Amino acid sequence: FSKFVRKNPKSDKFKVKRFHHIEFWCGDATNVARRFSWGLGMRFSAKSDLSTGNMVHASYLLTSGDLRFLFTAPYSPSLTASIPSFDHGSCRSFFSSHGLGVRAVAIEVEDAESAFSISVANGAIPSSPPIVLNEAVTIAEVKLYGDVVLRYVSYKAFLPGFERVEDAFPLDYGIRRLDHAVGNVPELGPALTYVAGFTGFHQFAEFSGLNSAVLASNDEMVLLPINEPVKSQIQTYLEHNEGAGLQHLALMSEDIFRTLREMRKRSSIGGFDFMPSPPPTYYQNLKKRVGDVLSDDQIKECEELGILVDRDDQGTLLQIFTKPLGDRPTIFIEIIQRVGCMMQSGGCGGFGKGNFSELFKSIEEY
Amino acid sequence: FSKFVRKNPKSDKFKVKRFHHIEFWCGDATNVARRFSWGLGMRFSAKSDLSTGNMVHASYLLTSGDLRFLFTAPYSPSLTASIPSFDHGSCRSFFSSHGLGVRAVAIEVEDAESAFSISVANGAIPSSPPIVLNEAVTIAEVKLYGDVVLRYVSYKAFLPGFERVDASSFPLDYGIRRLDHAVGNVPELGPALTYVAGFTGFHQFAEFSGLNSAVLASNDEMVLLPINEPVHGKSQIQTYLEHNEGAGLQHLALMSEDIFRTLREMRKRSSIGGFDFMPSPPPTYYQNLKKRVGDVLSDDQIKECEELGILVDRDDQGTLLQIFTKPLGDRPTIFIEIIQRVGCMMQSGGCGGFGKGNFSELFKSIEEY
Ligand SMILES: CS(=O)(=O)c1ccc(C(O)=C2C(=O)CCCC2=O)c([N+](=O)[O-])c1
Ligand SMILES: CS(=O)(=O)c1ccc(C(O)=C2C(=O)CCCC2=O)c([N+](=O)[O-])c1
Ligand SMILES: [Co+2]
Ligand SMILES: [Co+2]
Repeated sequence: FSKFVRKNPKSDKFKVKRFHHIEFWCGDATNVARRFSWGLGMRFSAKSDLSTGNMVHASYLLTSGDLRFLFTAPYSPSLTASIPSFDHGSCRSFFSSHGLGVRAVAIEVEDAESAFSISVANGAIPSSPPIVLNEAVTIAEVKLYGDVVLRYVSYKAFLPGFERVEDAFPLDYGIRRLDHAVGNVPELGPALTYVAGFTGFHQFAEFSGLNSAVLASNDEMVLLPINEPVKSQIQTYLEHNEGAGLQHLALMSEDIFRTLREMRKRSSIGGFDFMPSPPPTYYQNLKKRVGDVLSDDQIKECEELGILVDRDDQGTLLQIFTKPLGDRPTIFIEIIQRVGCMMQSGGCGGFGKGNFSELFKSIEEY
Repeated sequence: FSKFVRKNPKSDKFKVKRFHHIEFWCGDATNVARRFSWGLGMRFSAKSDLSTGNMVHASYLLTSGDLRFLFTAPYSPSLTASIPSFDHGSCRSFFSSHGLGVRAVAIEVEDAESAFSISVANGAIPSSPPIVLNEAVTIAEVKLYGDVVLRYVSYKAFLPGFERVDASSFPLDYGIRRLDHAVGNVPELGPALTYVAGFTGFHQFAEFSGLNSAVLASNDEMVLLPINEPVHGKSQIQTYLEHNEGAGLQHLALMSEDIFRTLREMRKRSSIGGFDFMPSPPPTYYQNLKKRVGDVLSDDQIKECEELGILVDRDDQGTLLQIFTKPLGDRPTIFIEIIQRVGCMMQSGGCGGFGKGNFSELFKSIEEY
């Protein structure tokens, strides 16, 4: 009776691959990284600070699976830098106006020199030219939205100037990669026009107080949703963050029950807090909608963990959200596990849009 | 046939009680407060942030016994505040230029209204005049060294504005009970002691590498404030001074009712968010312990020091267990000291000293072969 048809022109203007890393910018990178390390279960595995010769910034790298979080903070200008786009004047201005937040959204491409030239010839505002690192890595950044940039990394074979680390049954709760990354802007329209203009990402098709549109690369493994405000928590983000900027990171986990039992045990001891949980009638209503996909016990396991379930035409998406990460109510994190389109299709299950109404309906029915 | 003689003129110019709290100025206090809380074993007790109506700064207060560690970072000017000494321009420049560190070292007093008037009269530079909060508490701040301020907290009989924190069954506790002392790094010791002692009346508490130290003390000798200058000809005092961009607080000793229970808990967490300690002394260091502190510790308590990297020193009055963490933030500046003092029971302040005999004991032990 029902059918949902999707288009994919594959209009990528240059060839991209995968999410590479995210770069948090902060004031003291050691504590943000040691916090996030115990909350998310990410192994400290590369660094570039004083003990490595870097007298410009302290950059630490947390890895879990392929997911790579880089934490960067400036030292005193009175004092070698491995990241060629770093600057005290821009980093101090970033953190003053926005607080703890994502500075770069980084994606592996075939060639960063071309990826940047084609971008800038297609409307992209440049933020950092192509710089070859030790004849091994190329790095370039164009403005994405607000003071967030889209960062192109390319190889010929973490980064030059980084040392390795391995010592900590090390930290691993099941997080395996970055699924999608989300910004908020004032006016979605011009933002979609800009971004899709210089990348050729096609709009992804989905099944209160925001309007959402999702860009995807040719393989739809580089997903970028964007939200505009229609009270509206999108509007609250823009005020506290002082402009456009990134809203959440969704982390793909190989077992969302493993990940969640770990991250809820640590909420009150340095880890991360979560949204208050749906009413029990939300989970009583699961069997009627996804009981062909989740066994009763896994349904039990979602109620026991506050885990949201939605599905669209292809598969089913399990998701739960944290509270804000630092001071301001701005950046939160989303933990997701996608089930269904096994080949795994990018975006299997969508992004959770269905849960707004399905959560309202569960509230009303006791 | 030796005796160490201590004088105590008890020259306090006002009446001071104990250490009250330490305030770290941050950029994002949530991750620092949470890092410290898991790392030291201190409970979340109060807040003053957006959730409670404060829209100028976020402050999260961690306690553990009597130790009170307050964490404050500024919001955006575009947005209620419970600490009348705060400033966005002051907190930005404090964090741009010194990194994460101590802003204020706060002491309880009979009257902060009078502690300030006397201090300013004897040289001390005023930083925040006395301000009564909800007609219940009074707060004032005079410049200590660099951008540290000495802060006076007097009661009529955590603070006004703070919402008390929620429960998690048996919250964190590794044994830390109070702030023993709060050490400073100055370029010149002389002008340091003259200025501080000139306005506090605190007296030189006598002691039994590349630095010179003098310990300043109130009439009960329970508020302790050692001060350090560098000796040139390398010096960690001088290395502090460059990364900190001037004078500032160098370390906090955290008294613990069982240093082993604290170092067992803390060392378990070093690589899962916690704190890291300096490399442990050679094993000859501890073979030497029997003959200098065997009359105070057992054979099993000298083993527990080795299995833990703990250092032992003693005075004419008592013995001093101590261990040191690596620098708590990005910059190589402020660190934390975990100590527990044995003896001087009536417990006195400055039982066992401050560890100054451990420079040569460590160096002596290092000559293994
Ligand atoms: C109302 S809810 O089910 O809790 C809920 C459900 C889904 C999301 C989701 O992350 C967002 C997507 O990434 C991109 C499109 C908009 C959107 O909604 C959120 N959200 O993070 O705002 C909340
Ligand atoms: C030789 S040692 O064991 O490393 C060692 C032993 C004692 C201390 C001690 O806490 C300090 C005192 O409180 C004040 C005097 C200066 C000083 O040295 C430290 N320290 O400055 O970290 C190191
Ligand atoms: Co999402
Ligand atoms: Co000390």
